[PDB]
Amino acid sequence: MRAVNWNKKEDDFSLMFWKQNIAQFWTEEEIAVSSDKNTWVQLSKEEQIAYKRVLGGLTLLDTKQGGEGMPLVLVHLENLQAKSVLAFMGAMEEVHAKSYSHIFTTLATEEEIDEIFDWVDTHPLLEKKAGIITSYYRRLLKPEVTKKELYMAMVASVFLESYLFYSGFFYPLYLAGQGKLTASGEIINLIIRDESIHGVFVGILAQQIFAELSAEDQQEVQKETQELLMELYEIEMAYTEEIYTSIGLVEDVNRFVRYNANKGLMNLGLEPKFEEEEINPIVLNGLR
Amino acid sequence: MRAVNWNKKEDDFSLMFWKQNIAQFWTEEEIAVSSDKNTWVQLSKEEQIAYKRVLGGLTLLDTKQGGEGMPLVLVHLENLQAKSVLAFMGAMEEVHAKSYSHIFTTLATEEEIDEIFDWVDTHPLLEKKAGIITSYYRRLLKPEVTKKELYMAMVASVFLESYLFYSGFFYPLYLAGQGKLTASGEIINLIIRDESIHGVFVGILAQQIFAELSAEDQQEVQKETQELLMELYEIEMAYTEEIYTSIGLVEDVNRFVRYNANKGLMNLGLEPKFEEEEINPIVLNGLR
Ligand SMILES: [Mn+2]
Ligand SMILES: [Mn+2]
Ligand SMILES: [Mn+2]
Ligand SMILES: [Mn+2]
Repeated sequence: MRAVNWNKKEDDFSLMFWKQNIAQFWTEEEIAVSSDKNTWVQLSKEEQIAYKRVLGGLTLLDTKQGGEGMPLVLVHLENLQAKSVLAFMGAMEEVHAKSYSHIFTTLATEEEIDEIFDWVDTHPLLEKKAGIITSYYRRLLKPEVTKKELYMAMVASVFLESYLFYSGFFYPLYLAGQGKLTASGEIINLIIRDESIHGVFVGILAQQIFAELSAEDQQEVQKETQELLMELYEIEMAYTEEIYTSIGLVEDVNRFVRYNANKGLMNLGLEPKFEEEEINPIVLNGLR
Repeated sequence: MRAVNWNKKEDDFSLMFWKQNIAQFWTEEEIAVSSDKNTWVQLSKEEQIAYKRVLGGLTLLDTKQGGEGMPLVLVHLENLQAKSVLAFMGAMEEVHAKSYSHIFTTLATEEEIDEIFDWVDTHPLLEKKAGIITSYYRRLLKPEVTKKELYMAMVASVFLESYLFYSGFFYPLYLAGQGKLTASGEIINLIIRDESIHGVFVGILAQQIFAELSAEDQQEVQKETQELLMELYEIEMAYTEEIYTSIGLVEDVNRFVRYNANKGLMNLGLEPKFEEEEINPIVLNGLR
């Protein structure tokens, strides 16, 4: 049985991603968020509700990526160096999820927080979205998987990392780009710095597997990938309508969703599917 | 679908273990090992071979714990806070495995390193030991597992964390207790600090699951646990004879193995099975 041997490279990229994920290591204790209270209380009721709801959705996605997506993809990898990288990435999803609780503790009462997490658990669109992604992961709960199954789990992972988070990341970035909730915005920026490299790395692994598939299997997973992209898009457009209509930001968020969907596709080596548009300028300042 | 909510405790210990595992975070870049070369050359060929072989064995066990044990146990936990802790522990197993490679790079040529990893992969006792442990993990590759199956995977994990490593940890500690390879000894001590809390934590989870089982299932897994302990003990005694006869340390290592087997049992809430003996005094000096 093989032990991981970093003296003999299994690929040309796992070491650099290992080092970069460690270099980016952080935990929530590093960013105090209490100073956000001064701008939090200046938001309207509708703005506060949107913020809490999107954070709840982000927590759900990170919960599933750390507890299902990364573990079940990594257990089926043959490349032990890449497995190492995915194990660290999965731990960082748990760090991310805990950081959202850290933000909640400053912005809400214990009762309000438990109300948000009940809203998340019972939400039909979040349940549908997370069920679509995790179905690909749970297909891997068997000893022998096909490369089509592993590839599509990696596609689902890239779409979560590079695309599904961004209807939620929009609002902390949009507020931070205006000087509102800037400490929470700093945390979200650390999270995005991690998810960006997560999506790139899993997309590399996916492209490697894709190249080993037969032409027939390649055609099949290309179809599944484009169908999954649009299945998720329909759900995302319903979600943005629900979250952002009250605060007048639906079309801005939809533009941002499409921009990031194109990035997810590019991480998989695929052509963009949505017309190119420039990021919202305030969001861009919030990333600055 | 539920998101992890740290504002509502799911148990009375996962937060403290989360905080402790983060507090203990380290990576190999923090300990330069090159200064060990001066004492490395003072060792004999036989001593160097034993050191490289036991490090190879440790690397194999960490490879399997990070790549199979922690992921497959955590995927089947219902407690999302405990799941978070296990994901971080799994990542640290990959840090540990990489740190052994860092030591190898100082102590051996590239050809010598690849020879050690081939010796690991073909070794019959390491194959048998790792196969026994990972068989329990691989039973979890299905959509739903029984509590008996989960419990026995946790037992296997505690036996790996608290017992199987120690026939290997012995020799770095013994040499460090004599002032030899002290930088590598510092690394091994960081690893041990982590494995100690890994074994305690998984042992708590195991005791919880055990208490949930029917009486018939309890009787079954009690017997299987004691059988497993002694199946592994027989293999460990063969392994220590093989590794340590050349350098005259077999009975010392066997005493240390029994001491740590008792610790694994205690981490599972079980009575010790081996006679009490005090830790070898040289090893004890290597631990401080
Ligand atoms: Mn994340
Ligand atoms: Mn991620
Ligand atoms: Mn370890
Ligand atoms: Mn461990």
